[PDB]
Amino acid sequence: MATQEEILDAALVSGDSSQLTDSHLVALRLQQQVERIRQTRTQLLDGLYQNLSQAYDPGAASMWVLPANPDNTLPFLIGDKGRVLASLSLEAGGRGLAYGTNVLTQLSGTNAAHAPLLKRAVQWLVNGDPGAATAKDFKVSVVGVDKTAALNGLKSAGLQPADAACNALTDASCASTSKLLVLGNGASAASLSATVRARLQAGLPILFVHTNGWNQSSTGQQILAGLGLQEGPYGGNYWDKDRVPSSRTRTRSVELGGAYGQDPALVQQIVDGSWRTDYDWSKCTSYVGRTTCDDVPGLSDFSKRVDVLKGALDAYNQKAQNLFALPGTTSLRLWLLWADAVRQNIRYPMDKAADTARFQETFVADAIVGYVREAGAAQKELGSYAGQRQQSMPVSGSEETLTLTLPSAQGFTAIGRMAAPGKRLSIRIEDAGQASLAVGLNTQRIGSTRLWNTRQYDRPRFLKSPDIKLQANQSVALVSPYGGLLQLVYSGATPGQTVTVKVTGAASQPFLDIQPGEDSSQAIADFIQALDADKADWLEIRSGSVEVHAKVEKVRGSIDKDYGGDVQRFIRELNEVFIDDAYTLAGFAIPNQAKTPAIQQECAARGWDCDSETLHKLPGTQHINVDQYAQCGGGCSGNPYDQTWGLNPRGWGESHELGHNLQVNRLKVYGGRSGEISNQIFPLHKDWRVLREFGQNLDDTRVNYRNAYNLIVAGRAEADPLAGVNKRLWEDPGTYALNGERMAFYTQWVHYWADLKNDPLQGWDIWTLLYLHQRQVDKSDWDANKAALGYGTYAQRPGNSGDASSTDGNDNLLLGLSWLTQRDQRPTFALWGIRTSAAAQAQVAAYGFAEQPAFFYANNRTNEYSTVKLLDMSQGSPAWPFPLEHHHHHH
Ligand SMILES: [Zn+2]
Repeated sequence: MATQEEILDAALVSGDSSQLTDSHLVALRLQQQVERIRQTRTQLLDGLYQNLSQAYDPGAASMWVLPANPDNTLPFLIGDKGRVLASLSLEAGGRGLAYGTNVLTQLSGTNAAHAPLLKRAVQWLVNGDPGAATAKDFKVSVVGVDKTAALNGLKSAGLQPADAACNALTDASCASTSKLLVLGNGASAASLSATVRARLQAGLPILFVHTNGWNQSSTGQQILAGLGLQEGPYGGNYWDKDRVPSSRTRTRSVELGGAYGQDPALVQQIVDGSWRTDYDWSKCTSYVGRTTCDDVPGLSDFSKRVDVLKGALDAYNQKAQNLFALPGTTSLRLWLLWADAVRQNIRYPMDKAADTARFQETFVADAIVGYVREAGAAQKELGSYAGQRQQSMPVSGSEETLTLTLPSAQGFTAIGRMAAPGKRLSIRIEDAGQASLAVGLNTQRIGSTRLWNTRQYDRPRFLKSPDIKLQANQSVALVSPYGGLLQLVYSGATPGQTVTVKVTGAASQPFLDIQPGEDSSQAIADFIQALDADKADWLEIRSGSVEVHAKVEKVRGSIDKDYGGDVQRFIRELNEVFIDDAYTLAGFAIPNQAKTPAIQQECAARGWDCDSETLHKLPGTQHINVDQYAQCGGGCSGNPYDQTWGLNPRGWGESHELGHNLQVNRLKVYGGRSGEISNQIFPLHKDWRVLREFGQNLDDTRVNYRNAYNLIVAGRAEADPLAGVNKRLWEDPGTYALNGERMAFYTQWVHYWADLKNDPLQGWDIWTLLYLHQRQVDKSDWDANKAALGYGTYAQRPGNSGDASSTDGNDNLLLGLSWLTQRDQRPTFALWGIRTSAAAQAQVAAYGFAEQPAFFYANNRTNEYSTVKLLDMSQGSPAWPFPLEHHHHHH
């Protein structure tokens, strides 16, 4: 029925791009509109400038003042370095001008040359025409900046203003009689932004001067917002000292101001299809399978122009502003609808050489997504991100209420619902306390769109939305073209607080929400049933301080591969063998889980606090993304950390990487030298557990006892035996240097503790105890607790350096280990080439323990401790006591 022309016109009002498919049509309209704006700008600027001097130097002590909506705001003065030093506003049908410094008191000094242009700008403010004289004694209200100095400035520019002698900012009758309001940052008013806007809308011209030099100003920001302008970033003009030179021409300033925050060349390119056919892709590089193209000539400049558009639209997304409910946003509306229209046409996969036109146009459209609206369109093809299930997910007509717990002060947490593609969702938050909140969609890192890899432009570049700010008790309506996992983004929260999320129009992905310390068997059954229905492409799991955001087919693949399709057993292992294993090893205070009897008892014997939230609360969330692609490689560090293989509760990588989140500097030998070592206790512990509890032998050659021994025996023969071992074991700075040999130091203490306790099952408690000890060392009141912690001799809390040249880690390890074992461990530290400070050595001497003579635990397997052998290193070095497993040695 309706033509595309008709669909476009209605879409411009409503934001409803559902039926809009002709991108070329929208693009012609955008071209006309961008040309309207350039014509309107250039006539205004040309009228302002004429052949007057363009010289304007605001100095280092000044601020940049930027436009926002390109249809109604624009630069006035752009320096040679491209910084906007003053801007013009026609917002709300008004007239305003804003400068980054108080130019009015410089019109007889540094900026005498600017005075004639300033007079034309005032004529434009007062009369709407830069060549129309002001009346003699025209009434000017000056508020928030020195009145006499401002009025004298205007006089020295050849104007004849008279003091209005009333306040046109705060008094609406004064406004109606006044010809101009001049504002500075000393102003007082109720609802300053709205008040400025009201005056502007009513037809009072406004001239703002920034009065705080290179300092930012909240009052300044609020005035600018009322004008529809933007305070520049921190530091102002302090570094660049940008200025407009005397040599600047009318033509050039008209061109720069007409072009600012506009891209007619891009719009033409779109309209004509003139996408670049000859990028030199040979200049792309690849790194562990990911191709990037930063050095392809021309490409960065193009990508940065597309970033401008993305940044301009995302500024509205972030503040929860609906462009279609804001008057005079036509250019931006047209960009948004153009990109929605492209999205009806996208087809995957694309390749950077084979499909230059579709690839480049998509590259642009993907950058332009308006989330805050009452209606919109789904992208037709979701490629490697999702498919028909995501597209068809049902949504709730009624409002659902969700209670979320924030585990730390800052981060994000899964809400447990999705936006469905093209479907309006409404959301709000209540009972936030002092937490600052936003909503976001999806968790993908941008490297997981592999668009520069051959034929892998197969999903949107920006699956994760901007963070959309929320206010207590105010609803926001969203439509996403992709659908997505809703996240609650938070800062300034109180660990353990809750937030109430009310949402209407959301879909319900399979979501497993383990309730801390409560029975979960119903939640699991409900999750399994949701998976069985197979109505989603994405699922989430929240289990303790871990949240998993996962493509269903990837998780299904892991369950099918390693669990024979048994979703229950997979979940149990994920919760227990993976997650709980790690958090319990690190000794955190886990709801409704007591410490084991041996840990309980040792904590009482040491008289320690091993249970308070104050000291041992669970840390903030570690997120895991499971997807077809990762930020880097086939999996990548971070938070979230990314992986593409699935999700393996028994995996080495999963626990190694979780282990990074749980590292602490005071348990690292030589700082960064243990940056890939001290986290290894997590996967090692898990493998020890897996071999015992399941009979499966994983990664059984990780701990290189044999070569650690070789290096120790060779090193200790040197004149300085500690330095000799240090050189051989800890000196190499390579990321995974001597990884297996350094790990063997960490396990020494496990075998020692098992022997000391006379219980082969207790060995790993030493690491849980050191963790407990360290968090007290880190946060307990020093004078009151140092004796219990074995730090009696220290006037102050030790340092927390992670540097390889620091002894902070070595020292605390030496003290914790000596104190817990109740033996002086200096001789085994020396054996391993590990130096400690004089302070720490004195503390160990203070304990008055018997030395533990140097010792070394040797094994020819990592996971099976029953064969470990204890070597006395105190008088010499015995021969390595093992053959190699399943090996034929030389006769
Ligand atoms: Zn690592």
